[PDB]
Amino acid sequence: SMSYTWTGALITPCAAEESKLPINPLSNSLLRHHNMVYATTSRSASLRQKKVTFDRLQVLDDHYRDVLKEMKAKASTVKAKLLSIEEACKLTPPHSAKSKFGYGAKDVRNLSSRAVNHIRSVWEDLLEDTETPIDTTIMAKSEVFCVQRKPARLIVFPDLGVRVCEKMALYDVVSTLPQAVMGSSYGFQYSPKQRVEFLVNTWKSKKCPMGFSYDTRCFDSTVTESDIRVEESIYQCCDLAPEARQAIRSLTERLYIGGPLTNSKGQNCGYRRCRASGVLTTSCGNTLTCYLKATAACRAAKLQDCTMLVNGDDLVVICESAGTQEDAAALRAFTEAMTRYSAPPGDPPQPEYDLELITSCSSNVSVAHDASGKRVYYLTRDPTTPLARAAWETARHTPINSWLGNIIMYAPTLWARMILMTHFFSILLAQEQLGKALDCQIYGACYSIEPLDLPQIIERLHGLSAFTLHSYSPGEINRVASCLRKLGVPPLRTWRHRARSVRAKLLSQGGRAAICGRYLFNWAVRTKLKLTPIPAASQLDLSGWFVAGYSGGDIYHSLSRAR
Ligand SMILES: C[C@@H]1COc2c1ccc1c2c(-c2ccc[nH]c2=O)c(C(=O)NS(C)(=O)=O)n1Cc1cc(F)ccc1F
Repeated sequence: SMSYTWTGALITPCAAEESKLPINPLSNSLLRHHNMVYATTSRSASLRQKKVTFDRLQVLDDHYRDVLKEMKAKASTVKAKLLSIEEACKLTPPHSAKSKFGYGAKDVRNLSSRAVNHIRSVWEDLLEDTETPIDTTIMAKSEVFCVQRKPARLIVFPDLGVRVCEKMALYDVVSTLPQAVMGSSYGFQYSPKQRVEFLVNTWKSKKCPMGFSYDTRCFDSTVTESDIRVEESIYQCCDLAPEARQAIRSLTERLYIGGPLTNSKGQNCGYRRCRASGVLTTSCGNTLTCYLKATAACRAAKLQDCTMLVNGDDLVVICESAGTQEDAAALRAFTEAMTRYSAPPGDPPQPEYDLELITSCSSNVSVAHDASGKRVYYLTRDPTTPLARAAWETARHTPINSWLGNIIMYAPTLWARMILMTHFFSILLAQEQLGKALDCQIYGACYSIEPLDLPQIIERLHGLSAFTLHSYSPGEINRVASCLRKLGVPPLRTWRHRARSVRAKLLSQGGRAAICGRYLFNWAVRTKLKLTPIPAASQLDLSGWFVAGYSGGDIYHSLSRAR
């Protein structure tokens, strides 16, 4: 069937749309080539509609059915809990899209009678009605990139009331089931250092390793009605409260398999018969679907000792080499099996015989050295998008601060330390906002974090070595330097000068700022201060940080205040 059908009504914005990086003194201090930085808008939505609209041909076989039964037997061990209305309201982000039913995210979080009554009515409607398609809003996503222009991504989501109900029925399932089914292959259970460790250990565990990333073109559009029902069949293996079982059955048929599309103006926009990007099960379902197809495809291809690492549609495979000609043919057989499963490739996959040449979750393993000169593996990425987005966020107040999430997730990198930390600490110190909590995203879930708490967060996610790395690989240094020239970012010597300046001001303030000066900026001085384990690090409650993926699932993971 067709992934989408369209009526001709346009994908519309609900406010004015900015596409150009503003000319601002603070953002200009970071990046001078402002014309290279753009934000996607609804103006390019029709180009995306063309790309994501196609017919799906899916043919399942014995390997697919065998893997499914193996996944279902593991899913059978799960006991999932129904969330109370209050527990589900607390998982809602403070700036989540308001309901069209007279209330917003703040009313949900405060447990307002109007919010609570509506949610209860939405819940009882899911229990009673197993068929009526649930309305969704289709919007063009506003995302920042560097030129060489990508058309806007399309986001599809139901009303706030429905989103709270999804949490009640499925939050516990989507948080616990993926690891029970996929074990060590489920990427979202790993902190950055655990992911690098898993990748390095799997690579080294093979006699002669061969690895590859597999890029599925428009993954969400390739997801069929059968895939979505297969996904529910795995959910159905859980021990469930009867209402959770009914809500999952009703959500599958009324929302997950497809439904009508409405624009911001309230016009009938079209019909969806594929994955919605903005529902609770997108990350979980995409991971299960990708793992299922890839595991079955590996058996059909005759790839030897396949270890998958899956995060939604992002897939990496590390196996035992059978020889170069054999590996090349087995990879072509893997692609042919994935294509039959309705997962054709975007960029054709290529076998890799070096771990550092593989990009997975837009990241590659690199090596640096700690204070002792000992080799440390860490994950890095091309810094182009992080720097373009950090520049956008310096010029405009955004609900999500990708710069903060990038400092957290990429703390050991030369670019997060020298540029990102330097730039934002300079600005926040000058604005007396170092201790002001900001929202950022980790594996799609939102968190409220004070930049002054960064040293202890970093120590837990990466180890103390994140504050001591030096002698970065020449390939890594060159990619960073070339990106800076391309974007018109000041050279690293300027960043070292700015870091020495902010470090001195941070030390002068004492308290948490002096801790930031000591740990975050020790790289900027010859006279190194002593770096010991931070007392706050061991006390940090990082439960829920590296459990599951929640991209598009409208999940807020910071603590709720009492009432
Ligand atoms: C160890 C390295 C370092 O950082 C990561 C590592 C590994 C995986 C990571 C992140 C972050 C991440 C980066 C920065 C801020 N915050 C984050 O969470 C995400 C993420 O953004 N995931 S998501 C798509 O939003 O669910 N993923 C998963 C992911 C990333 C993709 F590029 C594509 C698909 C996919 F699954």
